[PDB]
Amino acid sequence: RAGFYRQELNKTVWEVPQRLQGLRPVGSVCSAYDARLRQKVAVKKLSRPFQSLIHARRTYRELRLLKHLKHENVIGLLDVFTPATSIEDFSEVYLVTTLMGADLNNIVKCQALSDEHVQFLVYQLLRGLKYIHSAGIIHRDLKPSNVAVNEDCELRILDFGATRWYRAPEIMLNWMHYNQTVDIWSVGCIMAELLQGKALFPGSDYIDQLKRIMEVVGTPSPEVLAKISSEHARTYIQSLPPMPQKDLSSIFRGANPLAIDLLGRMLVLDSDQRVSAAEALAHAYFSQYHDPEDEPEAEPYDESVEAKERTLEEWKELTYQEVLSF
Ligand SMILES: Cc1ccc(-n2nc(C(C)(C)C)cc2NC(=O)Nc2ccc(OCCN3CCOCC3)c3ccccc23)cc1
Repeated sequence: RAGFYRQELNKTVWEVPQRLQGLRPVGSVCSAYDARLRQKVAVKKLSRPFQSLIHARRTYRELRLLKHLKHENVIGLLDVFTPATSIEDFSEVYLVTTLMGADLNNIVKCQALSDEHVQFLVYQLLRGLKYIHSAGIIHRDLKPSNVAVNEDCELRILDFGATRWYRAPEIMLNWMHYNQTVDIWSVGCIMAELLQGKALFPGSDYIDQLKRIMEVVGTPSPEVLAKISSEHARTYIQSLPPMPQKDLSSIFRGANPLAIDLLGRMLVLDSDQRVSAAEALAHAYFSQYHDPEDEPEAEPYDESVEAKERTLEEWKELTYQEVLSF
């Protein structure tokens, strides 16, 4: 509280340095202008970050993860702080980034994007995911509202923290050994929505979700169904009647043939045959944007520290160090 000040936004106290002016709650997340940095910034006050062990891990990970990942099309930390002068009164954490404007829903709602815009939006989303995947990280909840877009159509991936719309089958079916391509399914659901201007699989429940996915992508073979689901989850799919595969061209009428082609390589039930984030950029849909040189990978993410049992006070202190060291 040495140069900080207190408000109440979202009916909760917000202690921040005085450089941050004019907090308008977005969602807790608030807008603001930074006086020193002289630009628009967003701020994320973490909810009771050290009340529980899990909160302490999630508080640590988020911080560790945003610091590690540094890419154009990914969220990046401008600043981190606490209103705490010691480890005793360390109870609150605040993360700070650039204001990216709106989410991806706003763009679709307001303006039906051309095939030119769509090319550039998915390009960035893959180029960004290529970075994250290369780090050895999975989003597991890629969706419109976890993707910010600047007015220049600049894109950035984030994790705010329905989902099932853009969720891969094997996650719903509890495969428990799913890899990075779960997100590639999500990208397809997002990209399809960009074209049509409406959700591809707006399932009203768990079953209805699967019934919509099984109509377009069709019924999987018993061989393919056995490698994307637990023994218990299979009875949900077998319950459903036999439904044939639909040709995407008939769905996405008057779409770019290339765009339809790429969706066929993303919306696949077998994860082994889904396209890679890296491969997908090579596709002729992004021929206007693809640059092999300017599509960097990320550094391997060290799990070592996290992959170890510790008490709260250790997560508390470990975090304090990571805050201050920024
Ligand atoms: C426990 C936990 C662990 C990790 C994460 N996590 N994982 C990722 C990956 C997938 C990209 C690596 C990113 C994040 N964390 C985030 O993306 N955090 C945030 C989300 C939404 C926000 O504000 C959104 C509001 N607004 C949108 C428009 O642009 C300005 C911000 C934020 C505002 C300021 C600071 C951080 C924010 C999240 C939680």
